[PDB]
Amino acid sequence: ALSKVKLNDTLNKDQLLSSSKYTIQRSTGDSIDTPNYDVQKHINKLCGMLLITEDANHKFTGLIGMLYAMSRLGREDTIKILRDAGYHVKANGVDVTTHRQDINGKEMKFEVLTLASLTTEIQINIEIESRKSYKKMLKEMGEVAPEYRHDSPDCGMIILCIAALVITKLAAGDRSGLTAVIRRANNVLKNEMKRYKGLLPKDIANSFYEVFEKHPHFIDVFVHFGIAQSSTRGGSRVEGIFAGLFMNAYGAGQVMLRWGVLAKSVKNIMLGHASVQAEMEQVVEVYEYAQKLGGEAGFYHILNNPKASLLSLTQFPHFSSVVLGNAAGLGIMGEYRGTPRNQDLYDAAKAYAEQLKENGVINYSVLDLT
Amino acid sequence: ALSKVKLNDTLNKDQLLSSSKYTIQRSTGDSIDTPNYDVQKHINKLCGMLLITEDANHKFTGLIGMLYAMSRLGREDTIKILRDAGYHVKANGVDVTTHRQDINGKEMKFEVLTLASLTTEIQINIEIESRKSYKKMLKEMGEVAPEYRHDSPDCGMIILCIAALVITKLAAGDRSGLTAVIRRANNVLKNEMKRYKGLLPKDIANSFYEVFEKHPHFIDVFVHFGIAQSSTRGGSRVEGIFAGLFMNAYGAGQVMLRWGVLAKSVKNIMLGHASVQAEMEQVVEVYEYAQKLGGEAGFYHILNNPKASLLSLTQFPHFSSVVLGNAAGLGIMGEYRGTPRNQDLYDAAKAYAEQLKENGVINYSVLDLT
RNA sequence: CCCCCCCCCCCCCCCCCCCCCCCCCCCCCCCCCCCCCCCCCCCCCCCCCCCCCCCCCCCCCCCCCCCCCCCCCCCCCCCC
Repeated sequence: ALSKVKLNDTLNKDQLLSSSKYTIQRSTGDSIDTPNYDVQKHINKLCGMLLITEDANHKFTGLIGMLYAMSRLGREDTIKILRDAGYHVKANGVDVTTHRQDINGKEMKFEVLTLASLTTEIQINIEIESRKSYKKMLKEMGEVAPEYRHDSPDCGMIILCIAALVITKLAAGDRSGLTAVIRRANNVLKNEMKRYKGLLPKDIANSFYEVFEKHPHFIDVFVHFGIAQSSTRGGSRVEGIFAGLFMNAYGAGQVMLRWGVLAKSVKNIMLGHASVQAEMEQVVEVYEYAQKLGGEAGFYHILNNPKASLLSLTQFPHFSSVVLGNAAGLGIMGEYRGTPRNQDLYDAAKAYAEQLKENGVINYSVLDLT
Repeated sequence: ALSKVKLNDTLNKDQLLSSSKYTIQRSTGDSIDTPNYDVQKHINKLCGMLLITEDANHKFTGLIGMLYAMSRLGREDTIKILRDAGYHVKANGVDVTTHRQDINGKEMKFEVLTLASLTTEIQINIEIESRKSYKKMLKEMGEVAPEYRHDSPDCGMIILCIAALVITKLAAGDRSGLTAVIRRANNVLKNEMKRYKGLLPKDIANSFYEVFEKHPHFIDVFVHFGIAQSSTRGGSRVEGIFAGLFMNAYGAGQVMLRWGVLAKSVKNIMLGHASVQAEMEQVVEVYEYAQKLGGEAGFYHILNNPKASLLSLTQFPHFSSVVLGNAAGLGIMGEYRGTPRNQDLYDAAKAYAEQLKENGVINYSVLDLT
């Protein structure tokens, strides 16, 4: 029969990669700091010091942010997530030791984490510069409140909030979203910026952009931290910020998949076009594949997953054009750097999409009027 | 087919968070006091001492309130709810020891709980100041009745009654409801304020506001206590008041969800508007998601649950406007700090909603008249 | 290379208390068993017999095209 001549390449390609006999393990490096729950409270203090510091140096805040995320996970878990990702990890412990150094003649004590990635010499400078800003703050308002100080439990998550904004715009993969990351960090997190002088969206976002670029394994650590953080029963409003901002990243690097359902929902006439209908057999395979993966496919582009290319609709020129045209006519895209392969289908879809959104008459058949 | 091009993001996002391989555990601190049933009666006495004290210092009453709630749960259960919430707990026992101290020269005995969070030095001062108010009360009325004294079993729940009022207005998350908490504590719980001089709604509410802010894990303990308290077969009228005041918190931080059903019930014409109907596919998903969760979604904003953002209708500008307008026209909102994204839909919905509530004619078809 | 060790607190015990006590042999009857009839077997009958190797042709496969991605967006706020 002619019904039998078929070949499910999409399912077979997945079967090949899923049943690999051998494994590659990428060079994570010489060592990774794996802090446990006992240090979490010290890192939150370190995160607070950077936040209270006016015009703070956020060169290490991307790294310090990851240390807080790993301390929340705990040494056992964060090692487990690195090994499950596919990395040989040389686990370095993290705890508190008292360092004595004579700054400006007078001998001073400092509680420092003995980290491999972060030197004890730069850790004291974060505390030194924070004490300067603290006494300046204390001189201005007399008594500093619990909100404005570094001891607040939000401090650690406040730094991870803009980390979730950075992870939201990692799909582009060229620090192009930085403008949107800062923009949202002013619309969102506005109360937090009032109570902390050193909440600099541009400076902190670039730090997280740097640490995710330099260390691709830490983006896997943050994503699985964010999912673990979002799996909790309840916390604070700042943790509610992080959870909401983190879930905005879900479905990044695959907007054409969502806009394709929109074109189907609004019933754009150019979907029924002949050349678009020729592709419909294969576009359903990727949508069914997206339905198969489920929640797993959300961070397939944020984490540069090999199977992220399978979710692409760009391989279908005609369907992509009408979907990208529908988005243009409804006026939801811009400045989206996706170009339609078929320009005629794009313009026709844009024209009909503009006609769909016109005027606004009341539909009385929807209501249960007697 | 074009019916297959779909993607249930709401269900897949839940599937991602529900199937997390790893877990985060937040720094609960150095230690938590986990009192058992044997101390419950001592804390009730301590709660009574604060209530009989005229112009009492309710600095520790928020913490003392949590200790009574945890004593009612019992060491085994309160440890279980902290671990299920996602917290590493260092359980400190709570029981009675006799402390001898010479106040004003004369050596005096005091039954004190050896708590970590509460010092033995401040515990005796609660008893000392209560004895002053007790003898002043005894001098005025001669013989103090069972209602006015600290030994009454209601004392512990009376302090937790305004804790339920604080939890009712935690959705705002900025002590803005304090005015309403004091207001309702005067309308309801009025008989209790007559029999206790130290029932200060403003002072006690601020104490619970402080302890929930400083310790986010205790708000999880109180919510699960209130549900466990509400699951009882029956009790006193004060316990009945607490159960009623606690269930008023159910559905906090999601009033737009309830007002949306009201607009559908009253049949506001602006629901059938074109731009509102475009959102109807996605607004049903969140209502069906709210129906899926059931009783679990009640305290999703009180407990700052990551999945609380999923219940938001604010993401839909047009539907939110007509729903917020319907509430304005019926005259049920105010001073609600929610602003409509679409002003024209809000005004049109408000206008029709005002026309719905006019006059009042008798409908004789409703009755079974022969 | 570096480096004594040690250091507190503390007899134990203490009360109350014999046990036992009654009633009661057992058994007793009836009753050998068996008994008859009866060897078994007997016939007929080797089996087999023919025909027949199998195989034989034709034929590498393959060859094109193609990263992906890029937008926007915390939530909440009343009353009871």
